Amino acid sequence: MEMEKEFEQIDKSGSWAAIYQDIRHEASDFPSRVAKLPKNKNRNRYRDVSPFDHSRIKLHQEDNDYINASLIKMEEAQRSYILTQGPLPNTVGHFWEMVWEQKSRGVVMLNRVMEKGSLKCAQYWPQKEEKEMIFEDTNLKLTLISEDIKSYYTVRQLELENLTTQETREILHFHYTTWPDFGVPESPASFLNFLFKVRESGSLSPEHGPVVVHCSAGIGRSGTFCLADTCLLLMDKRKDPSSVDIKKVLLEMRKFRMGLIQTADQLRFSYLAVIEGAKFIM
Ligand SMILES: C[C@@H](O)CNC(=S)N[C@H]1C[C@H]2CC[C@@H]1C2
Repeated sequence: MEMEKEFEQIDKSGSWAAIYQDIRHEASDFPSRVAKLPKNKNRNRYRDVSPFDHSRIKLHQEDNDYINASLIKMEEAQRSYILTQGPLPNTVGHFWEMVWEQKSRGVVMLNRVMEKGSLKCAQYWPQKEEKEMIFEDTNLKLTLISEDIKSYYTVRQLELENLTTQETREILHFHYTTWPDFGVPESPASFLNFLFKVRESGSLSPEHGPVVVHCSAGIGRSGTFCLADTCLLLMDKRKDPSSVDIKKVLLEMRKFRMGLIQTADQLRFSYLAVIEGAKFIM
C-alpha cells in the first residue's frame, strides 16, 4: 500500500502495536559473540543491546578492538551510517578513536546528558573554548571552536587532533536538544528541519566517512533518524515514490543492528516524518 493511506488505515483501526510486533517477529537474528565476551562488560551500556559481529565497527587497536557500534550500509539509497550507544566514562576515548579512524565529518546526538533524573551518556565534548579535552588512552585532543544554540538544536564546531601525527580535522556536532523525556514529539517539523541541516553540512555525503549517530542505546531515536533519511532519499531517486515501503526499509536496516525503532509510537512518528517530509521536498 501507499504510505499516507496505510497510515490513516492503521490509525482508524488502532493496530500500531500489531504492526510493530510483526516487525519484531520478522527481524534478523545474527550472532553478537564479541560483544558478550567478559572483557567487554564495561564497554556496553545495556546488556540487551549489542552490535552483530558481521557489521560491528572495529577499532584499529590490537589489544581490544571492541566498541558498541554498527555500520548500516544502504545499497540502493547509497548512504552509510554508524549507529552507536551514548559513550560511557570508560569509552569516550574509543568513541573519538572511531570518529578519527572512520573519517567521519559529523556526529549526530539525539539525547540530553541527563534525562528523567539519570545520566544517559558521558559529557564527551568540551563546553568552553579554553578548556580542551585530552583522551590519553587513545592519544587524541578535542577543542571547542564555536557553538550556535538554537531553539530546538545546537551546532558545534570541534577540532580533533591526532597527537601521534599532529594531524587535525574539523568535526561538526549536531545536537537535537528537545526530544521529550517520555514519548515522541507531537509534530515532526523540528526533527525534519534538523535532518535537513545535517544534510546541508555535507556530513551525510560520500566524500566523507559515515556519519556517527547516537542516543542513549543507539537504536530508538537513532533508528528514527536514519530510517527517515533513507526513505526520503529513495522517494527522490525512484520513478514511483509511492513504491517506498517503510516497513521493508526498516527490516533491511535491522539486518545491520538489532532493535531499531523501540516502540510503536516511534514507528508511527517515523511514518509521520516521512509523509510530511515528502511534501516539503517538492
Ligand atoms: C515495492 C516495495 O516492496 C518496495 N521495496 C523496498 S522499499 N525495498 C527496500 C528494502 C531494502 C532492500 C531494497 C530496498 C532497501
